[PDB]
Amino acid sequence: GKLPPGPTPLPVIGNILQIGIKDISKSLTNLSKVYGPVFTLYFGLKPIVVLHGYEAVKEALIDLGEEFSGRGIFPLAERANRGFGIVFSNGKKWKEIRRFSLMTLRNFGMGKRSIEDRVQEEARCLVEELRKTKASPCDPTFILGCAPCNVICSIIFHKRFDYKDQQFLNLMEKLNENIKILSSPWIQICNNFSPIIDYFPGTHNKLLKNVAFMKSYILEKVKEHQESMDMNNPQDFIDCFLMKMEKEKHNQPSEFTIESLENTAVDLFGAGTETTSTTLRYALLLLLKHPEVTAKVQEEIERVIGRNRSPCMQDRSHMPYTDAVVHEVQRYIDLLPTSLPHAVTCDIKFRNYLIPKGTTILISLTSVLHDNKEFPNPEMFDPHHFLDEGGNFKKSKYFMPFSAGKRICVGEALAGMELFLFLTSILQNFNLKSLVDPKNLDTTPVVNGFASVPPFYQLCFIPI
Ligand code: HEM
Ligand SMILES: CCOC(=O)NC(=O)c1ccsc1NC(=O)c1nc2cnccc2s1
Repeated sequence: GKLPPGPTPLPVIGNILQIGIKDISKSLTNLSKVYGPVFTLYFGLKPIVVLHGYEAVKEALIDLGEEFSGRGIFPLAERANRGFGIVFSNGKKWKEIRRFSLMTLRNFGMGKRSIEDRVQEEARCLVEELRKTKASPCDPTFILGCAPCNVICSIIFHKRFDYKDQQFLNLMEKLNENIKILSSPWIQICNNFSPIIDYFPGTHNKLLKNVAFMKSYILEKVKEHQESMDMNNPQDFIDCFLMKMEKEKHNQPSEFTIESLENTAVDLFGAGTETTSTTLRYALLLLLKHPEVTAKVQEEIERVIGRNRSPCMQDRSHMPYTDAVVHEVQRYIDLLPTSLPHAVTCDIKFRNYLIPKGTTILISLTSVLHDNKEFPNPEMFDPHHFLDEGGNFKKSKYFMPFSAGKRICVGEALAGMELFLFLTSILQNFNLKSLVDPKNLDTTPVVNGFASVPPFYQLCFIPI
């Protein structure tokens, strides 16, 4: 090797990296091999305490659940006055709003129409829309995004929309824009480790504008609801919230305000749309990649549900294989590898450490969902991670895709309904045909700053 002469070396070419959440999570696991299950990362003078492995996560989020139930401060969210909902609130405000929302989402105050009724209706509309693709190759991203968005619409203001309604398209457009901004990959430039969009000029303003747009649209619905508010006839989240505001009068200052109603409603759209959509889209990809799994799901659907009626949640206890498949989708894909960041609510002694009030806590959900003792070969998609040796469904304490403790996803039950009812309804009515031969079908996730996101794929929905 004797290359021609030339100038003194220039900067490095083609080695600037877009860091996704799955790469962050891999580094966290690597660091746990050096420092153990509880360690601190410093970003300048800001410490972040990482919890890695089931025993650390359980001891903190569950055994000390109150102390680890804080959210912390996010500056851009504070500019949008977002701390007045569920996701970003803390202390007394969070406790009452999350409790109120939980019970509303378990059919208290929501009228006769159950949450399951609303999901079932959306499931039938979802199947109709898949029919309209006429078995031609289809990128399912849009249709699978509409259905969970429509479920939240029906819960919050008792309205679902045709997938071509402009009002509905406008709302999803802003939600998709915000999700794209907020979940962009990371990058290190000089002594800075930052989201990429922090460099992109219009991003922070577009996020604030879209959030203002969404709150303003919800406010328009709230005013309509105020015209007929009826303590004896609430029928959606807005009605329930307004009834609570009525009962909390004279007890000022209430946590329940129009400002709190708008941020809670925005929270539910942002937390409940793209998580479910992305899990569904990933589910269909895994079902294309694993045709023998799909055949057994469809066999189980035929013998428990048949083809004459819609799936319902009572069917799931009789469909252990399908239940294992849905669980395994969520465990395998590891949708939110580091959940959402917590903070401790007070000074707390934790093992040999003293964690001051307000310290950021980062939870490795990957380290639990992919525990190689609880789930041997955890890198592999295998419904038998949730079946015992007799083929019965096997619940795991390591099933934490909604996190754990006091901040566990408030939509856990609703998301489980949407996953089970939508996937069984699709597979009750359609065979899935991949253009690619399954053996050559790529399932490697794409880089994303917050979530595990599946690659692009198309498929045919072939009616039965
Ligand atoms: C496959 C679907 C879903 C997954 C995997 C999921 C997962 C999660 C996770 C990991 C968190 C963070 C928990 C923590 O901070 O430790 C969370 C929070 C949250 N989720 Fe979900 N979620 C899903 C769907 C939904 C749906 C349908 C709703 C509708 C209500 C929802 C509402 C929320 C809310 C409001 C929070 C904030 C809770 C709080 O800060 O107290 N999610 N979710
Ligand atoms: C977690 C980091 O968030 C941030 O750093 N957000 C911001 O900086 C920000 C600024 C304006 S709006 C907004 N975030 C949201 O509205 C979210 N809603 C939900 C609902 N479920 C899950 C996640 C979100 S983030």
